[PDB]
Amino acid sequence: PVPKHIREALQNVHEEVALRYYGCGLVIPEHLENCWILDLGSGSGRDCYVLSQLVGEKGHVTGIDMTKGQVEVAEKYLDYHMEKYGFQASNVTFIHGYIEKLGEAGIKNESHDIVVSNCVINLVPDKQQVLQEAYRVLKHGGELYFSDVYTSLELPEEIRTHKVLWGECLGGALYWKELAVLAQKIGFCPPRLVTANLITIQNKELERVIGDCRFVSATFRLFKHSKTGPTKRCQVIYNGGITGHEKELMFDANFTFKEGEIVEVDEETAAILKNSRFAQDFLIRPIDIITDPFKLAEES
Amino acid sequence: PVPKHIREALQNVHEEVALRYYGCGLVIPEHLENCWILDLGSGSGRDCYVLSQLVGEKGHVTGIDMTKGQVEVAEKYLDYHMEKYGFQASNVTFIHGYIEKLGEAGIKNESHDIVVSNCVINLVPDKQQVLQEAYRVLKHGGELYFSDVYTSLELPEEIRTHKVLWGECLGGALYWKELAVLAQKIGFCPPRLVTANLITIQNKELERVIGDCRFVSATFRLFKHSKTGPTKRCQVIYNGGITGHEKELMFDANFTFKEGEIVEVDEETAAILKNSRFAQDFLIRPIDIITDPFKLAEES
Amino acid sequence: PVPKHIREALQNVHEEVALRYYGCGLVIPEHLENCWILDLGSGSGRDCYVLSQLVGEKGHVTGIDMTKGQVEVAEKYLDYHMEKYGFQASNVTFIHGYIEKLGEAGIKNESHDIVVSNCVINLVPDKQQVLQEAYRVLKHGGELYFSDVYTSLELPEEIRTHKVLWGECLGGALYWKELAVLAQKIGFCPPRLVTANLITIQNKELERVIGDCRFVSATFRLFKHSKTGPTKRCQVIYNGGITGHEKELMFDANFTFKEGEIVEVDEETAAILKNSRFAQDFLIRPIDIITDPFKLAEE
Amino acid sequence: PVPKHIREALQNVHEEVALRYYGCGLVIPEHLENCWILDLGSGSGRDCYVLSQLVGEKGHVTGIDMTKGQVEVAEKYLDYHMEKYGFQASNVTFIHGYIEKLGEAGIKNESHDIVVSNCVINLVPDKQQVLQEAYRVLKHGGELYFSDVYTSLELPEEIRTHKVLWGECLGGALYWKELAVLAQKIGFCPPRLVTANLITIQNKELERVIGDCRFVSATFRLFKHSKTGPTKRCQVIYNGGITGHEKELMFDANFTFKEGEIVEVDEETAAILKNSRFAQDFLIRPIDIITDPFKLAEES
Repeated sequence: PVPKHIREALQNVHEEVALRYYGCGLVIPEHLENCWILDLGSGSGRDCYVLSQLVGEKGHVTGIDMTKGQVEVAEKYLDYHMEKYGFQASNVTFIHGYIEKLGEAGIKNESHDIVVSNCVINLVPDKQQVLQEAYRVLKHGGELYFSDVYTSLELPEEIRTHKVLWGECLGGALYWKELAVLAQKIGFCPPRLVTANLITIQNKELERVIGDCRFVSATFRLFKHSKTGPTKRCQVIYNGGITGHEKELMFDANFTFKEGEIVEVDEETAAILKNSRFAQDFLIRPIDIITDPFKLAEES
Repeated sequence: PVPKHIREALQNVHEEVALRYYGCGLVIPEHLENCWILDLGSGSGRDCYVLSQLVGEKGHVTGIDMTKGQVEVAEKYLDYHMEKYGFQASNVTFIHGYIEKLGEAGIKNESHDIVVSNCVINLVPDKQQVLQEAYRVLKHGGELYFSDVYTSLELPEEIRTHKVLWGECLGGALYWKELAVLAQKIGFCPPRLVTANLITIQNKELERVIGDCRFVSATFRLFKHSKTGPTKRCQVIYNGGITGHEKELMFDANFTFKEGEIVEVDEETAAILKNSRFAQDFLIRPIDIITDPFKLAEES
Repeated sequence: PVPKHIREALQNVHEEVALRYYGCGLVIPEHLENCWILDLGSGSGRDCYVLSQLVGEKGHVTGIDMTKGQVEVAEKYLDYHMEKYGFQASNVTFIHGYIEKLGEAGIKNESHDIVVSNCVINLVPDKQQVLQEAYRVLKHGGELYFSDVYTSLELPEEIRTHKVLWGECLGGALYWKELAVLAQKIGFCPPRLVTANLITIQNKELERVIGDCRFVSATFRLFKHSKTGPTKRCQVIYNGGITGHEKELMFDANFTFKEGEIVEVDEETAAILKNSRFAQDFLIRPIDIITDPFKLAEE
Repeated sequence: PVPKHIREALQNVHEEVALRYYGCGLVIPEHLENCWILDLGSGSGRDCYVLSQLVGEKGHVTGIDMTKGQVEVAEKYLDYHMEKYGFQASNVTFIHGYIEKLGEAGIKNESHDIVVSNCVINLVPDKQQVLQEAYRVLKHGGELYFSDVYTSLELPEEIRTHKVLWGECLGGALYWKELAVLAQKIGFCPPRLVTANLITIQNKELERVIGDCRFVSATFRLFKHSKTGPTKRCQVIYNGGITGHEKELMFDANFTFKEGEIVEVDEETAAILKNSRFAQDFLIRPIDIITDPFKLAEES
């Protein structure tokens, strides 16, 4: 259920901007205030104008789109939305750039707390290069938070190069076990699976070509942090004050943290909570795991 | 049949320049006025001096040649042709540079509406790198428009490295199915096959080495554009005012658009016509496909 | 046995700094005075503040850490340690940078006599790129001097990508024969094996996954130098005045050089001693080899 | 037989410089006057001080060495040799740099007529990268002129990585058929084999490891030029005035050009003679080939 403050931030984008929106919906994590957020694939501007309010004036939203005309349209509405939001200065910059070349875009290393994306981004050929660029621009303790399509089996290249597959936007889908490998080699913590929904294939020829392989739309959090010291298992208590998730914080599909409850967490979950922006939101004292997005999706 | 205005632009290059022309003939698309056109392999200057007239003074022609002496000769004749054409300032720039390194040449991203080439360019070892540079320098809705040699079968490397093959300028030829793969991975729309002529092999040793493989000279349009929104199937009417193609526009080997006729077109053809410079030339309302250049050439 | 001057340099780092130390211990070569030393993975600052004293004010220590907060903490204590050491100006610089990109860090080519590392560095995926950057920043005759984990057999990628393996910090371990290959292709002399200790595997799933493969922690010196001329076999005499190794210099596991003794050495060892900073420490006149770290550790 | 002017240029290097020479001997092409010559692996300076005289003051010698101390020694003697040679200013520059990174060395594209090397250069792991840098810094019509070790058979990787092989400086040797492949892909004309001498192996273990494979030391000219137009087969007459090769010019092992004789040459040889600096030395009118260095060496 879309928390109210997000619903209302949506209602407050200029209707022209919202009219021009191509996408799958906001894929957006929790606790956004004061953050620097990079929006991969900013399009005509809607998500960034949502985030502008959600991070407030101490925060910043950078949007990057490969289409100069989109960037021009988005920038048309900067002053409108900065006025409507009562902001003395703009907290949103739009860049024309290619997402696998964030450096050429001008985005510095460790400059953003969070990276989110429009689902058009799942239609690169090269996912690894995107993850490397996201990792480079992410601050310590920041997260890549994003939805994409994965496959149940490792498809042969000849099937991934197939015109039918690319016709259904299932081009570039990773075998799901591949995501963790990429994170391991790039420097991310293991992917936190949050949610997963099976994709039904209406296409008859595609039904033939893929075989027993299935497809899933799934959301993962990828955290960037460093091991400054030994970590023990820890207990955490959610203090209950993240906007729109006061009562409980569904962090991933293994951990829902209900306000005030004492939860024991593994070394990595604890490192993530300690090193991220969530640390302000938990009391952390020292002293059945789903990963497979198809089992997750099957169990609804 | 060479449209008159092209014939006459040819007649108007300084006879010295035209004398020094090594090539296969003008491979040149329609509707050139006001465009920025990059000529890969400008040689001594003829094609660029043709294009200078065809785009007019609001337009620009950049030529790039790997041979400094060619560039010097071409530039010798800038003022001659700018006078003859009645242009206030020059609309052509000549660059000494290698075509797989257009960045080092100084050509910016999204700076040219069209990229064409001299057939010497089909004699790179690395076609993909050339296509990546053409994609990068091309504006949104622009086209790479070019002729090259393709093969009917995937030749082994031991045959593509053969000195006989390279002796007939058939070195670097792609297996024709490869072109679409490269476009898919680089960011181009699917190649529009325009025309195709089988190459006869007079060489007896080559007859031996290639076997049942055949070779074709074929022209493709590769468009660069982005998916800002859903596209439906559309109808288009050609308004009939492209210089030299008033009565009808042969866009590719699947679509000839006769003036005033209502043609239903697929989602991609419509995206190309909507996003390119051809949009000015069509009324577009929302409402048997040859790809194989050897089938195309056989049917003449 | 830790030479006294190192022990005392350790005792003289601010207790806060030393408190924050994650690592395997100082892996540090001999004859450090006046040198420029790069510390890969400087952490919160301890090793660099040790080296600051060991190289003295004519020398320099650069530390590089991928974690900006570590760099900030380390730099908090620059003035404390420069005062305590009686140094007119600082001889340590701390950089926030990633070790496989020393160029972007700002470290010039041939700017450092020695490169050492924290064992967290053995947890890169890409060892070769690290070695290329160490070769580039190293002066002629300088050394990469470092400890890491190697394997007795070439593990498949199936197994190196395994979450158990990476869980024990044995991710990224090279098959030991690979080290010399990398040095050959990068420009290093052959690795000098110094010491080696077998790693015991307490993990029961890992016991199953690796099979008959074993793991070793081993220290190698990799020297960078160029062949300006023919080299003969040579004799060398250690003059006996390297701080903390007066009596004898254990150079590697094939050569311990006792003060005053005349030792015949091969062309390669002689080139290294001639072209390095050890040349000041030997008289060099022109006239059974262990390489395998598992044989070394077994003995 | 070493032409006198080379012998005398050697005698005129400061004996200190000549004392410090590690190498295989001058590998140096003909007609050097006024040229820009890059010396890969300049060492302590001897070859460059030879070339300084051979090109004269209108020419230039750049030497590049990976060892800063060598560069310092070489530069110690600049003024000595510039005085002795009666030159108004220095015509040699010494650079500390790595030969596979001539760009970082500061050597511009198309800046040198000729590239020669010290045989230590044959001890890179990466020959192709060296050839790419030599192609890039070479002017149109210039030549890479160099001696190296090649093998009669394609050795497996495990044997090329062998510490015995690398112990005899036979590390990095190419299979001889590989040289032409690299030239084809880089942009060089086919290698001109000039001379070849078999290497005898007096190592017992190496005798075991390589098997039936043999090794040869061989000299090739690699020319860089572009195809500005059709080339016919041609006749050439050597005008007989190249210093030290007045009576005849042994160009390669297929062509010795005796003064005044009329020789018919193939399209490629003619392009090379037309586009190089040798053109001044021939009258060129438009009107049994050894390649295998082991057959060449066997026939002495």
